[PDB]
Amino acid sequence: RIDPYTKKIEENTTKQKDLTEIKTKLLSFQTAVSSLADATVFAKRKVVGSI
Repeated sequence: RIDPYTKKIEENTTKQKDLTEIKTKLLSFQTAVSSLADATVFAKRKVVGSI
């Protein structure tokens, strides 16, 4: 009577674990992209010449 309930519970839990993992990965990637999307960050200047 109650085995299918357990099985579906385990299925959903596994699905949720996997979704959480891929969510963390997607968030890290979005962090990277949002950090390095503004090209204006490359305002650095370097001093060279005949020194």
